[PDB]
Amino acid sequence: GCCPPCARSPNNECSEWLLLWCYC
Repeated sequence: GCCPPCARSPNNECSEWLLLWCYC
């Protein structure tokens, strides 16, 4: 479902792969 707030963390570039975890 909707990934935990990961992309809001500038230190955590997870936003790259996070798109597979969530898009909502």
